[PDB]
Amino acid sequence: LKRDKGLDNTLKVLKQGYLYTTNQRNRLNTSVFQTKALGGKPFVVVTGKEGAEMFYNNDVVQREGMLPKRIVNTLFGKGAIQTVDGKKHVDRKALFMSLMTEGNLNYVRELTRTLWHANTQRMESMDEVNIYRESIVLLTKVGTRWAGVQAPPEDIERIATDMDIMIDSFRALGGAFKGYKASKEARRRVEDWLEEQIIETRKGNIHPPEGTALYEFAHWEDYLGNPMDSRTCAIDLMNTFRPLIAINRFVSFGLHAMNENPITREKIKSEPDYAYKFAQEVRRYYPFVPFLPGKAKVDIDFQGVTIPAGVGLALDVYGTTHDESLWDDPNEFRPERFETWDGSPFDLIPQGGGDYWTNHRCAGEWITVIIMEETMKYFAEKITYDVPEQDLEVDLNSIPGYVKSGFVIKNVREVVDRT
Ligand code: HEM
Ligand SMILES: CC/C=C/C/C=C/C/C=C/C/C=C/C/C=C/CCCC(=O)O
Repeated sequence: LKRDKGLDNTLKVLKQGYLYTTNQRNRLNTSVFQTKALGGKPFVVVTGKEGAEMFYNNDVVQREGMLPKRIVNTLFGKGAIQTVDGKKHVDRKALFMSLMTEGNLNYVRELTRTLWHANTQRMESMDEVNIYRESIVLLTKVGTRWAGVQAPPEDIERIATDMDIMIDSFRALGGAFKGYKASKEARRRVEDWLEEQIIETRKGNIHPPEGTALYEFAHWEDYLGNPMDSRTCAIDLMNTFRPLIAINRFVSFGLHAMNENPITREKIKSEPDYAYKFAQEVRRYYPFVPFLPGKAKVDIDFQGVTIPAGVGLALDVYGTTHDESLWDDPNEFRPERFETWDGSPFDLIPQGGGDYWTNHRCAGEWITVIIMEETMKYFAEKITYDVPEQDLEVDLNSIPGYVKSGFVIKNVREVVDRT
């Protein structure tokens, strides 16, 4: 088992970012390697379809307790679905999956569409529009409503900012950092607000619609016959829409892709099924999740080495989505590649891999793709706009992935045939 040197390589991982793991595989000439991080903890980095298949074998890999605690404290919440494994996890995961009906998915589609259409005037009136910011505010509107949570309009900008702080809080991979305290306080504010809504729902003082997250989470009973305690219930209720709001990252990246590859715009407009392919390709190509932590429960034989019991595991998300053998030209943006993708659970893993129901794989992938379809269709078809000189760099050596400027547009004008 080959190794990246030192006693602790955390600073080096942060310096190389999304390119760390691939830099190490190239220079060490291997598909699998160990490194130490987060204070001398050994992690074996696995990649590709075989890496993802093993990482999602529950007989042999633990996820519980493996997330850095500071990231639990800011991004997910204590006792969240991401923190639990086994029967308890499967049971609670089914509640999340139960929201993803045909009707509820068709509703998030309609909400996204209506709100972009309703936002056109505002964007015309602005001197410039930072798409990262504008989209995070619009998606807070979409997400709170889809989840059955009432958010007064005066509070939407605050809530969006709080979510943004939480979403960004994996940047130090669990280390201390300047905004850590502010990040916890943002989370507290959002948990308190949601707990109040769960309490008032259970008390019968408010009446969210049946099939909404707030309704279904407030009333659900676990497999032993118990509802969640109200704080846990608020924490997991946030997990139904904070990551929806995080789609703003992908909205910024999608406008970037359309600007860099103007042929895509035309095809999103003219071509059936293309908005779907474009959305998939934003998720594959652009950086968001670098890797995911786990632990070997037992010795594991893998690609010619033995991973000892008790050692950490890191599934390389960026590496897999950018694997030369899986995608032919992994560093080119080419939506047509999805004409031949066979739907594997183990290659297109930007929001995880494996099985939705028994693994920690994202419950929100359909929603992500639907929002990205409708949002890219809007920007491609419904408005024209200019793109000013600005800093469009996406620095692959810096976690998290952002367009430096946020992606700014100007001179927004609705497309209307008035003849
Ligand atoms: C915006 C981009 C999104 C990204 C990058 C993202 C990424 C991910 C990742 C990496 C995981 C963990 C996979 C694992 O641990 O094996 C995950 C889990 C999760 N995602 Fe997402 N996701 C996004 C959007 C959404 C949306 C829109 C929702 C809900 C509407 C959602 C709900 C969740 C839930 C509930 C889990 C936990 C499932 C579990 O622990 O079993 N995600 N997501
Ligand atoms: C080379 C490695 C050492 C690995 C160390 C382990 C680091 C843990 C990294 C966890 C990063 C998880 C980021 C996931 C972000 C989910 C999308 C955001 C949506 C949401 O708000 O939940």
